[PDB]
Amino acid sequence: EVGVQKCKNALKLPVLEVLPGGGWDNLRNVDMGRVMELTYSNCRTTEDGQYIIPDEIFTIPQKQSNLEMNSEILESWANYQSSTSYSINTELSLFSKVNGKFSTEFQRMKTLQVKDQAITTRVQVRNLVYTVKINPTLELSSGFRKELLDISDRLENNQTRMATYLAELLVLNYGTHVTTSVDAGAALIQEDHLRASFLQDSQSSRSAVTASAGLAFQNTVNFKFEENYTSQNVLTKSYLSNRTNSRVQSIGGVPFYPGITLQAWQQGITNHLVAIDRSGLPLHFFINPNMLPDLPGPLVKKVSKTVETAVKRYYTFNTYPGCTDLNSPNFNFQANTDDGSCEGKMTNFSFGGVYQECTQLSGNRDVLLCQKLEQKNPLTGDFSCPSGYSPVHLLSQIHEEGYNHLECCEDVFQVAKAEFRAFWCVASSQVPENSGLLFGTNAQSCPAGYFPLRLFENLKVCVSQDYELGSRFAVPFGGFFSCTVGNPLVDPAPSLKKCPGGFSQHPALISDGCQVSYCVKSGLFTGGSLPPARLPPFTRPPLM
Amino acid sequence: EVGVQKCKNALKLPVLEVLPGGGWDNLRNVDMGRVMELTYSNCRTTEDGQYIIPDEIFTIPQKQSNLEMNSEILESWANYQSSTSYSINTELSLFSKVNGKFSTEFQRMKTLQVKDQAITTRVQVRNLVYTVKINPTLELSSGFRKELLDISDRLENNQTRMATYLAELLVLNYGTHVTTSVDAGAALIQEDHLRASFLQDSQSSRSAVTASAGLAFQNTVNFKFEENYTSQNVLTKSYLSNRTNSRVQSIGGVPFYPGITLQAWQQGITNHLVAIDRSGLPLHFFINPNMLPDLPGPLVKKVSKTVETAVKRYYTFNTYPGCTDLNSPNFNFQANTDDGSCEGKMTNFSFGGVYQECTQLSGNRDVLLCQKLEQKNPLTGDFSCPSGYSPVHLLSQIHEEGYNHLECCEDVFQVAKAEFRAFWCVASSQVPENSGLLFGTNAQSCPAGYFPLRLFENLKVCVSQDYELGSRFAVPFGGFFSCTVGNPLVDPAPSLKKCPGGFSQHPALISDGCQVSYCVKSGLFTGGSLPPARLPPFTRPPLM
Amino acid sequence: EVGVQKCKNALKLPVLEVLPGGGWDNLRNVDMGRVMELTYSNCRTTEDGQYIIPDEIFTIPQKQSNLEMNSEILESWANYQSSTSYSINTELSLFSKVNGKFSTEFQRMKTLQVKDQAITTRVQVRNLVYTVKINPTLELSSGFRKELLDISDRLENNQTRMATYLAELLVLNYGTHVTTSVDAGAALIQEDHLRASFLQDSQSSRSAVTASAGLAFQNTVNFKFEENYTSQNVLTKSYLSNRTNSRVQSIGGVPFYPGITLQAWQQGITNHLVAIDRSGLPLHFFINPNMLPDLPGPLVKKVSKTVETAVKRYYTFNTYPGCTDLNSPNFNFQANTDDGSCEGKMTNFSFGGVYQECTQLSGNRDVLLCQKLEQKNPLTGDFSCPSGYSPVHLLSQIHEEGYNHLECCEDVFQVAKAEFRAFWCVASSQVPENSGLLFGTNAQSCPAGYFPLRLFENLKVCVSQDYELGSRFAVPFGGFFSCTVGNPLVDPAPSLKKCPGGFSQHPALISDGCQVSYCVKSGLFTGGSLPPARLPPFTRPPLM
Ligand SMILES: *[C@@H]1O[C@H](CO)[C@@H](O[C@@H]2O[C@H](CO)[C@@H](O)[C@H](O)[C@H]2NC(C)=O)[C@H](O)[C@H]1NC(C)=O
Ligand SMILES: *[C@@H]1O[C@H](CO)[C@@H](O[C@@H]2O[C@H](CO)[C@@H](O)[C@H](O)[C@H]2NC(C)=O)[C@H](O)[C@H]1NC(C)=O
Ligand SMILES: *[C@@H]1O[C@H](CO)[C@@H](O[C@@H]2O[C@H](CO)[C@@H](O)[C@H](O)[C@H]2NC(C)=O)[C@H](O)[C@H]1NC(C)=O
Ligand SMILES: *[C@@H]1O[C@H](CO)[C@@H](O[C@@H]2O[C@H](CO)[C@@H](O)[C@H](O)[C@H]2NC(C)=O)[C@H](O)[C@H]1NC(C)=O
Ligand SMILES: *[C@@H]1O[C@H](CO)[C@@H](O[C@@H]2O[C@H](CO)[C@@H](O)[C@H](O)[C@H]2NC(C)=O)[C@H](O)[C@H]1NC(C)=O
Ligand SMILES: *[C@@H]1O[C@H](CO)[C@@H](O[C@@H]2O[C@H](CO)[C@@H](O)[C@H](O)[C@H]2NC(C)=O)[C@H](O)[C@H]1NC(C)=O
Repeated sequence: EVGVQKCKNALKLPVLEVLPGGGWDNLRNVDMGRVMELTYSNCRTTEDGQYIIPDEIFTIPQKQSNLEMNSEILESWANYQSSTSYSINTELSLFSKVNGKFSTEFQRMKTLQVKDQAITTRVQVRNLVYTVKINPTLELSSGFRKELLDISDRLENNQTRMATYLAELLVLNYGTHVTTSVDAGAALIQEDHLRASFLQDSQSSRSAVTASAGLAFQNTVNFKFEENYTSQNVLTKSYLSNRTNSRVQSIGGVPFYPGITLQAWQQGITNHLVAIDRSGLPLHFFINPNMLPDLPGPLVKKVSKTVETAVKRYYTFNTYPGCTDLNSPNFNFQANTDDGSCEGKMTNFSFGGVYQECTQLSGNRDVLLCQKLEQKNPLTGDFSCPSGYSPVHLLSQIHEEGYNHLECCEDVFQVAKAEFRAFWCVASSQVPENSGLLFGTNAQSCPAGYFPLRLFENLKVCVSQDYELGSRFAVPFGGFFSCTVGNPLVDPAPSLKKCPGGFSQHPALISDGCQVSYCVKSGLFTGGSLPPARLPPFTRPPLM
Repeated sequence: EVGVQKCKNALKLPVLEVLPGGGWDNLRNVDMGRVMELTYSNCRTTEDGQYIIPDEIFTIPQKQSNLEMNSEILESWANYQSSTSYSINTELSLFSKVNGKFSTEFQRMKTLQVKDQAITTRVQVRNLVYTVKINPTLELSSGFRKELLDISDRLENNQTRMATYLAELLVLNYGTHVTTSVDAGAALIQEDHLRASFLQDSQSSRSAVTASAGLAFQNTVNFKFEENYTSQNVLTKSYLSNRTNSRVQSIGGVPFYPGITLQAWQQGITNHLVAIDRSGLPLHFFINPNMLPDLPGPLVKKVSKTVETAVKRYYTFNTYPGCTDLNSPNFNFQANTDDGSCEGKMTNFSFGGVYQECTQLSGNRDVLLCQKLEQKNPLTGDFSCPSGYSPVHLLSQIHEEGYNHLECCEDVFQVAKAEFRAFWCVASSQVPENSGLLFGTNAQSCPAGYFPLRLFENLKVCVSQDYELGSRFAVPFGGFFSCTVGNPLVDPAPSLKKCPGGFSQHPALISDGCQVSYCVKSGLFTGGSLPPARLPPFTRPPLM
Repeated sequence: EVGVQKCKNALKLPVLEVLPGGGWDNLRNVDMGRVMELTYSNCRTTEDGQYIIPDEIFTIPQKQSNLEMNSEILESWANYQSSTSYSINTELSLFSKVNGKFSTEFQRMKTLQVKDQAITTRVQVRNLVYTVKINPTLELSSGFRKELLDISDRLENNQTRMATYLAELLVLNYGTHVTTSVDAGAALIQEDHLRASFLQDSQSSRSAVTASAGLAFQNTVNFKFEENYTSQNVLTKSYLSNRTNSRVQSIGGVPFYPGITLQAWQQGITNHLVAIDRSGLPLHFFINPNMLPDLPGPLVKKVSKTVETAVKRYYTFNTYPGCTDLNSPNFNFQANTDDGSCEGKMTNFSFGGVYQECTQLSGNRDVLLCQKLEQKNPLTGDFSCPSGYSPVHLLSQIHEEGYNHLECCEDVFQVAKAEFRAFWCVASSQVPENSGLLFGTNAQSCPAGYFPLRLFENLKVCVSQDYELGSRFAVPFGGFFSCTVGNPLVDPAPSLKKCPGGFSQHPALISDGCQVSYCVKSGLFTGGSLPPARLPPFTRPPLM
């Protein structure tokens, strides 16, 4: 045809295999989408005469190299460097303590450092070879344009809750940032871990331990399968006995195997390139009146706002407070950001129960969903909390449902609205251990003897009334907090939204705009593997 | 086609891969943009007959070389040489102590010298090969022309605050200087660090320590993987035991590996060239009536002024005073420029609180934003500071917001204006330790017990009222200073804008024209990594 | 095309890569511009038949060579030889003690000789191969012609201060001299430094120390990487222990590495040539009535005068008097020319202050700039110097500013003029140490306690009133001198323009025609790196 293939039949050259203009998810370092365009218009080459480039980029060669002889120690896993995306993870002073905390590389480092009390160590060979950018005169792609008018067309007829669902679908396909800088090259990076007690017993030889690791790295590369290397004489015997694991990885060129020299690895560095860092801008910056020609003036300033709150919602859902200091008790694993809420003693409390009733405000006739909302108290029954309830609001939203009506041969569809709220009970002033509720396997069910019952259409947290077997798996309760109201149990919403000292928060049942939570000291809820990131959508689409 | 490709099909020669005319960011040594043009008009070569050049440059060959046998010691990290941009970082006697203080190379040298009390050492091989320039008869590019009329078209209709936003967008894409000189070549530079106590114990052998380092550098290059080199006999045993780390880097030719001779490295020096220094002029010099033909006379002299204040604003935001001497107490890390404000004892003070109220000057009806501005005192409440307030001004600006009105089928858009100011409270004359405020993890929240509340729509600095747990994380307060007014607490705005001896300034919440600050002696706010540079824009765009 | 490329397709020969006719900056040995022309008119070759030359030059071959066996000692860094530009740096008996004092080569020699009490030593191999010149029948270039009529067109309508700005723009782009002689060739030059005490202890063996250095230079070239060379037997052991550093550089041919014989270096000397000396004439000599045809008679004699004063102004700005003898106290580093003002004892003085007022001579109405000029005394206030003022003039010039007036739909632009002068105070006859002013980090601010305030719109030199902390960083004041008036404090403008014995001058705030100065004995202002040359422009352009 005519296009990309026309240039390769006239010059006999490869194409550069790394371009900017794509999207970039920021909290998971992975690429998707093409938010810009590139058209192989006429013909172009790099000035060295080795590649074929698109029409609007420009390259400036650097041809650098690096080789270090001493490894370095980066501690304190709450702040780290990713060695493949470093210029893009620190910019703009945004909510950046959560940034980069869900990569494939980060979750393997945190799992290693907490099991055997470890600190890490790395040594690399860089070999930078290029740097490309983009000129500021640019257009959007054909794909990104067709789905950008759609969020404007559903917004010009005044439909809130119908554009925010289309907005959160845009972050899933095109990421949060737009990378406009890259640089090709290779690397050869050899990570290592060491025990914590080894680093402290000989502090004066801190320049002598890392000097051995840089010498041992060149013996793994430059020698063959056997062991004729000279590090096994004096000091590497107290080494090689406190390291837990190590791995050598390479992100460029021919695949690495122990036995090639350093000469032969850098010889075949051409035609195998990848980005080793990048930098860009947020997504709410490329929605400009200069960028979109035909859309009107004061309408594109609202599109740039409604896509900003979606990517701000994506940052505030999957974030977790809690303690992070390793030597203290109640060390809350599965917690990325620090809170400083450690060193707090605990005091027990008491809980009453929960019973739900339906309201049915705007449903006059032909509405049958009120008895689905029903849930009674397992201790008393009807509208009589034992002694402890005092009114909070905690929730207000609408649950809709639609039905097909037969009006006759021809059918018109209509829906009905409602309103719902639940209740809760707690200890009143001072009631002794008698008439106390015991609160609750990797199952859908509670342990034996306990009985669960529904709360909010998908979750189950159990209530039980026994005093011989119920203390086998009982956990003390801390208190709910929510989107607007705060926890009244703290400070013995005028207060803040957290949990008192000695407990740990947990997420539960996000529902249409913001989520609710609870906290409970268990010691067993914290264990397990690390959770993946919670991806959008969040709000279910209204059905017109 | 016809153009660049027409010349290469008739001569069979490469193209020179380094040209002037691009932009150059000055405080981060990196390149972007093409503020000049080059058109491959007819045909040209260099007079040696090895490259193809643009139509308006001229090259003068030099063919130099260098090789030194003794390394040198550059101390005092506040002033340094970058070895890749030296002729451009010292010119014009501008605000140049901040110049070059945010490169990739500089931030790695400062981190090494402060951890282990180090001084550096380098030895290089230069091999200069060319020097190109530009003739003074020149035009602007097509891209730079189209975005230069736009800052004139929005200025001819008298819109201040709408051109300064377009001005600060120009510094982001095209840098602060314009490089018109380069010189191709290579290098081979081997940095090294040494302890501070080693250099002082034998001062008479200062010509003998550096003579060994120059001999050891040629053994790493010219010999193979093993160790048959003759430096391990007499004096290198007291060496190789105080060095912390070292790295060999090369910025030209084939990639470096230990084992090539010095002969084979300089043989393949052709077709791999890069700039190793450069020099240029500021950006407010290439806006001239001779440069732009069609724009009128006394209008281009205003464009050259409004782009000068933007690049002067970019230099004065990211700069930090504070102490820099390493041996003294309160050593303020993360501080580039010196102040001389060390050796000052400290005295505690007391702070009262902060409460905010809205004004609503020009909003008669249909304006609902006044209660968003509300913030009350956590100690007293209404308009009654305890004993200490005395009026300062500290701020005056406008907060705008717009709303879509329905005038009917057809919609016209209009906005509303306002004015705001906050308040503050401090100790009056002499009040004892009773009724004193305790002032405040890498989180959005304060530590436990403390409560934060909003100040200026994005920041939070906490107030707390307790006297048992509040002293766990209390910090003494120093005083605010701002854009126009000064700190009255100094000299125990007629005074200057700084903080008394023993504290350290910090930036906070830049808002529309200049920023405010505070200072607090912590000992823990200074630690951490180095911050990246704060890039423009600064002023949010008005919405017409 | 037809031109340069037509000759190379018929003869298959290279082009000579070094031509005269360009410009030449004299105090910085670097090249720019093409003030003459060369047109490859018909065809030509050198008579040997190896190169292609322009139409109006002529070459006379010499084919010389040199090789010396004994190095030589050049002392006294105030006068030196540059070894690449020697015939052009000594001519015409002009202001030549400042000539060549700002090269890249000179600033590295002065830094080495002052740190370790050193004297230099060199030995070279010359190999001259050609010499070209230009016939006196010649034309100007197309580029230099178009910018030469412009300085005449703005001069024929009687605009002083509008042509001198265009004159100083010509020296920036085309240098001060015009080189019309060169000679191609190579070199191989090996510099060296030695201690000062080694040369004096054995004066009788002065022919024996330099005889060893010439023998050791041929062993570095002609032998391989190892050490099988025979200089390590008798006398080189008391050598190689007082040298500080050495470097081998080469400015022609293939790049140098230790290991090629002297045979192989001179074999590939073809097609790699550069100038190793040159000589020319000043720039005010090529503006002649025979040179420019169309311009009238008595008008070109004024153009030759107004460009002579600009290049004389460029020589007198960046020049510094002061002491230069190394063994004496108050050794003023950063001083190129000698003054002989050493060996002078010192006596303290006292200073009063400075207060400024505006005049507003020719501004009747709509002029608002007078209160910007205001600056009051920090000690007394209004028009009352304490006891010491006596009138001098010291300054007279005009500060202009323009404003856009709305006369209506149509706008005409007009400016307003003024006049300004500052004041100063000093000790009267004999006042004791009471009521004395203490006069003042690499910052914009003074040290702590001190307060700065504005003097002349860009500079700040501080005044302070304290007697406990102010003596921490106090410096004694010497006295101002200026363009026309002299210092009255000397000879205890009828006197000269200098500073009494024991102090050191410094430049400050050049403003529109000539600069002012001051002097202060510090001991700390002299330290630091060497400053670069101050480039033109100097006078800001009037705005018509
Ligand atoms: C445009 O959208 C707004 C909501 O953003 C609608 O305003 C609501 O109007 C109803 C009655 O018409 C009120 O009961 C609601 O309280 C309003 N919402 C709010 C948040 O106050 C408005 O009706 C819509 N207009 C059209 C033509 O659809
Ligand atoms: C972990 O490293 C420590 C060093 O910090 C090792 O402890 C030393 O081992 C040597 C080897 O024989 C002994 O001579 C020392 O007496 C040990 N103690 C100290 C305080 O130096 C330790 O052996 C390593 N761990 C394991 C499992 O080998
Ligand atoms: C041109 O811009 C100036 C501001 O630079 C405008 O001057 C303001 O005019 C209003 C009333 O018209 C005054 O209340 C303001 O105080 C003025 N500004 C200042 C800084 O004094 C001027 O109105 C503009 N003219 C046009 C036609 O838009
Ligand atoms: C750092 O260097 C110093 C030299 O300045 C070393 O100190 C000397 O080391 C030699 C080696 O055996 C001893 O003979 C000397 O007695 C030491 N002291 C002095 C004052 O010369 C020091 O050992 C080095 N640091 C380390 C950790 O080895
Ligand atoms: C030509 O330039 C001269 C200055 O070189 C002008 O002379 C000035 O004339 C004004 C009044 O016309 C006097 O007040 C000044 O004192 C004169 N200058 C000097 C230095 O004495 C002259 O006016 C100019 N002529 C024209 C036609 O522009
Ligand atoms: C600098 O050179 C001087 C010679 O001028 C050296 O001094 C002599 O060194 C020899 C070598 O053993 C001794 O035998 C002599 O006694 C020394 N003195 C004299 C007066 O000749 C000196 O050693 C050199 N500097 C250094 C640091 O070695």
